[PDB]
Amino acid sequence: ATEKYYIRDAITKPAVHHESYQKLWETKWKKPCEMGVYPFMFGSIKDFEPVAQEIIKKGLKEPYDWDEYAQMYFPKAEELAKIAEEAEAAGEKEKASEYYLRSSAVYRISRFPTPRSEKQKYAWRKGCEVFYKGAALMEYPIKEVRIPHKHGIEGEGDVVPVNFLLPPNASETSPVPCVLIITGLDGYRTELAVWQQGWRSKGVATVIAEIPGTGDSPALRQDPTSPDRQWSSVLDWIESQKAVDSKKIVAWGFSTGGYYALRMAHTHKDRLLATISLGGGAHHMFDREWLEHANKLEYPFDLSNTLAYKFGYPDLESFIEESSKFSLLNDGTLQKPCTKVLLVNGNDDEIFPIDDMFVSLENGQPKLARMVKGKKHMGEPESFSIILEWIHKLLGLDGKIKEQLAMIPS
Repeated sequence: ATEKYYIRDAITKPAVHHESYQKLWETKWKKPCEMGVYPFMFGSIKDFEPVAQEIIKKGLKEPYDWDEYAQMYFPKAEELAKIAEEAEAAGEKEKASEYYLRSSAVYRISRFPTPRSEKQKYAWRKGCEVFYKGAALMEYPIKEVRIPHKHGIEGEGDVVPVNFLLPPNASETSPVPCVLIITGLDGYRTELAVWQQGWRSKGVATVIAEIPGTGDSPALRQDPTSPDRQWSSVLDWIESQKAVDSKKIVAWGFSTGGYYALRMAHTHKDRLLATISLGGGAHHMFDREWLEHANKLEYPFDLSNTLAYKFGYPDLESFIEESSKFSLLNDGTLQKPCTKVLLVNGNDDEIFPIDDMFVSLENGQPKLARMVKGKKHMGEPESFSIILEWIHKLLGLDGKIKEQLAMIPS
């Protein structure tokens, strides 16, 4: 196991944040919260610090009671929503928008890593409600679209709920590129929404969709082909929006979403100008050895158990027994021709192995790659500059990526 992967014996070193919530907060989450970046986009340290202090006093830690855990966030979430409602009634739209999104952030963290209890499932519905109230009051409002899942089969949901933002003056006469953002294991369309205004400012439409077994994805969790059907429904809908240039659709997968971006470069080659996998996997992410170690590494909670739940399995062992069938190597995806693919990740990733970038480069057509040495999952911050520079060149945008990136921190 310690000899198998690029990061070698790093796989056997438990991360301190698994000891307690206090360690998660102090060593991992307080800093991104203060800076207003993932997983705290649209959030404020003023909102989370009081909640953190109360959770730390209770001494909460793995194994978490997700109902007990989620409830700690609700008083603050509700407080922010009431301030938003009062601002809206008073006509203070900018203030109303801010506090609805701050409320959505508190609900979001309450149901991290994924809704696995009734209060977390409640937090997902409440978070979406206040997110879309805040989004509606943005200068350039972001809309929910319930895309008909026309490619759905028996047991699948009837809609693919997405975020949609179309730049002003976009039309069938003057159509715009579209970045299709594919979200991750924990961050859903209410989180990656933080990218949409930046793209709008550069004359680019955005659609944000969740991967199977997360958010409101209608896809069968255990069926490796369920994403294929979902993207057929989503791309049919984008094609029907004549203000979008269907020859300029770029799919950007974040995290776990990277697997789906890489997969759809093959399954939907002729409908996508390019796909990007940022911190994605392909094959070794489904290994027993990888999954049996990743619960205790850089991921804030239990990565492997969360992954198992998202793939529709009642426990990790049941997932590991079957996980090989999701491999893009094993199922033959990587032998197929692909559209333009860009692979970016930190070499030292302890969520998905850099070894899967190698597997991706070992099969089918050549793919663009940037490895980020000495960085873990997503290879930030340089990964964002690499990807924006490449998309700006691909779509002939203004190339002003610093201006776009500056809009991300809340």
